[PDB]
Amino acid sequence: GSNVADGLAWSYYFGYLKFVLPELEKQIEKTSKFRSKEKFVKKMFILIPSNCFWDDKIPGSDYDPQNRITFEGNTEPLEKTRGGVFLRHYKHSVYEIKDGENEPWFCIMEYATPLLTLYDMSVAQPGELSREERDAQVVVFLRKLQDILEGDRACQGKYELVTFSPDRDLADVMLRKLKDSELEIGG
Amino acid sequence: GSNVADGLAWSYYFGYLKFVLPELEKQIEKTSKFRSKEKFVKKMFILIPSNCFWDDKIPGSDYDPQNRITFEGNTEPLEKTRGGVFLRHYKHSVYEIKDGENEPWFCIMEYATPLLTLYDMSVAQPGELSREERDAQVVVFLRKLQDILEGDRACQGKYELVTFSPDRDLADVMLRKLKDSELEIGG
Ligand SMILES: Nc1nc2c(ncn2[C@@H]2O[C@@H]3COP(=O)(O)O[C@H]4[C@@H](O)[C@H](n5cnc6c(N)ncnc65)O[C@@H]4COP(=O)(O)O[C@H]3[C@H]2O)c(=O)[nH]1
Repeated sequence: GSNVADGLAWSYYFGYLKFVLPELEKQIEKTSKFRSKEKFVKKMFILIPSNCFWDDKIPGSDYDPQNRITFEGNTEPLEKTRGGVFLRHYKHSVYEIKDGENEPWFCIMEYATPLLTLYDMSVAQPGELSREERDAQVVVFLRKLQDILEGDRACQGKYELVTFSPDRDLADVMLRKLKDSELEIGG
Repeated sequence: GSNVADGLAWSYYFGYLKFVLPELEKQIEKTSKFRSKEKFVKKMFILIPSNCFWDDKIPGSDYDPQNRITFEGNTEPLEKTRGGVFLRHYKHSVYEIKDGENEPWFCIMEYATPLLTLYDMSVAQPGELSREERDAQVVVFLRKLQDILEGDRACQGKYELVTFSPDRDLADVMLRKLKDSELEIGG
């Protein structure tokens, strides 16, 4: 078949999210600065740009036109062993998002790395994956990943999928989502 | 769909094989011992056990009942940047395979790591992937990976796919494949 996104969503889960999402809050809390910080939503915000593409660095990128996103630091790495072929250490980037004159938020943001395969495929093998087929596979990927994560009780409340057009301001998008998150002061 | 193997094969290529296979021989040649060694076939032997499962360490495992396989060392790591979400260093394991009283072979062997996802899926989500459906997906994975690698001229002659039942002796299998490889003395 040509439905690559199904396999991409399942391996993204079993090769990564299944074991980092339940532990993310605990990993974050290993750092005193992160324990001390309020307005630090502890969910992984998984970024899904509709064009499967991004600038390697989020702060100041085309998705951050107002330069309101700042890299703060990394979480304490988690150790995980599977198959012994190659070793795996997992860590995440914490960002600060300005909220006007108020206290800025901290959050975890990461592009959905399987989108790289959709992008690479559309550029190197256009006969296998047209631009339009890639657009559709992003949606398949999104809906399958949703089904997978919603079926795992250990992942509940630990992530948020963020879909956006490359024309949108990620700082504005994230700010709205952070304000809408369940986390309250002292939570 | 439920055809996860297609996506597994494509991301295995774009996320890994596409850039390690063309460079493998050159990476190997960075180590004097490996330059000096004869009977060192430079292809990556990609191991595809039909049950999608393996002991983390190949030497002395259930696939090596005669203990003829020995870990020799790792290749010099390759640097590759993609997406900036997480950093990537790639290296491979070199093994010695005994050939009776003759000079033993050196080779590169690696289990096909996407099989871990097929296995994990069959165990954690049997309703999604039955044992019998998993068996079939291994074959789909194999044939799709074959199509992908054979379509890339830069990968030609750089790999060999090795399929086998868990009852077979991997040392015996590898020995025949090494002898059948194109490499000649001084090559
Ligand atoms: N033997 C070997 N196999 C590798 C290596 N790197 C990747 N692979 C294999 O290709 C598959 C796709 O790699 P990807 O990096 O493009 O997608 C990755 C990546 O999109 C995501 N992921 C894994 N670790 C991540 C991380 N630390 N950060 C962000 N995303 C991550 O999970 C996906 C699937 O991981 P995986 O281990 O199950 O499958 C790999 C794996 O089977 C490697 O270095 N050695």
